Parts: sequence; C-alpha cells; structure tokens
Amino acid sequence: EVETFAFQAEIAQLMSLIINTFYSNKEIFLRELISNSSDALDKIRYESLTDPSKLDSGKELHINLIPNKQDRTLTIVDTGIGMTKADLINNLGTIAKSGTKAFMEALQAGADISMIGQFGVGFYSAYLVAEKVTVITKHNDDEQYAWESSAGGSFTVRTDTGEPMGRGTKVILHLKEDQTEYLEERRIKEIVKKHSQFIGYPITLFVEK
Ligand SMILES: N#CCC(=O)Nc1cccc(Cl)c1
Repeated sequence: EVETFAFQAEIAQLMSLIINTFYSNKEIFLRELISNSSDALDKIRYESLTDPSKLDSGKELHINLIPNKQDRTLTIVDTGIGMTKADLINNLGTIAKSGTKAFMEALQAGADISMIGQFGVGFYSAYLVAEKVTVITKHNDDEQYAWESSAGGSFTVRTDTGEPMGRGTKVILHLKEDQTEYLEERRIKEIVKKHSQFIGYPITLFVEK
C-alpha cells in the first residue's frame, strides 16, 4: 500500500531550482546530509540525557557512508532520532515552506546554492546529484517508513518491509549517470575532510568488494 502526495508548491519550486540551475559546486550535498544526520544524533542524545531507555533501540550514535557502484547508490545512514510518518509527510521534519521563502530571497540578494543549509532545507540539495532519493526512517514513537521522490511534484510514503533499522534515518541517493564520482573512495574522503572535519560523531566510509 503506497500513498502518493503532492509537494507544497513552494517545495516543488525549491526542488526544480536545485535541479535546473547551473551550479558546479555539487559536492555540498554531502556536507548538508551529514549535518542533518549530526542534528538528528544531537536530538536523540539530548533525549537520552533524562531518559536512558530512549537508546533501547540502539546505543551507538554514528554516521555510515555506503557507496554501491553496482546499484549506483550512495547511502548515508545515521542512528539519530529518526522521523515519524507525520514528520516525513511534513517535509521530512523541516519548516521547508518558510525556509524556502528565505533561501530564495537570499539567492536574488547575492547568496548561492551552497548556503542552503542555513535555511533548514539542506536535505533537498540531494537533488544536485540524485535522480531519485529514498529515505528509510525509524523513530522510537512510530513504525519504519520509506519516503521516496524523483521530484516532478510528488513523493510517496509506504510502510517499509525491508531490513529493520532499530532507530535512525537512511538516505539512499540514486545518483545521476554523470555523478558517479561520489561513489569513489578518494572523492568521498576529500569531501568529508573538506566540509565535515568537525562533526562530533564517527563517520565510517564503507569500502566495496
Ligand atoms: N531558494 C532557491 C533557489 C535556488 O537558487 N536554489 C538552489 C539552486 C541550486 C542549487 C541549490 Cl543547492 C539551491
């Protein structure tokens, strides 16, 4: 059973701007997703400070980067607080409507796409490099769900019957044909060292056979 939703007009406009604008500095997508993961890890850590049972779904707080050249996917896994179904539908837990409004004024007032994260909509920079994005998520207060969009104005949400996650979020980037450099180990290492050197959680770059 799959539910199909329309993006809010303002979010559809944000996504088409990211996809259509000529902008060479695409590598910032990874900084933005890692920062989102760090934010989600901060949230579950804070909750566990007064309620240790919040970590019964997993004590380890970490970020994994998993390239797969056969599937042409880059997966960013974190064990953060995760998202409920309501969070997923409500623009993946963001205030994307007002964030987009602010972001798009900044773009006409000088800024560039790389500054997207300051407006709370950094997730959508995934469409700089991905033709399709799948988000698998598990929050302590809900079931495991899969969100998916190839842009084009709609997304789907379904109950996820795949591998149970315990707690957290998995962003699966189905990369564009000309963006496979972000599956190469030395390119990912360079980007993490350049933009994410001070993230306070272990970032593990998986290797392939
Ligand atoms: N807001 C707004 C419009 C805008 O320029 N968005 C944009 C464009 C290219 C890349 C990114 Cl990451 C974002």
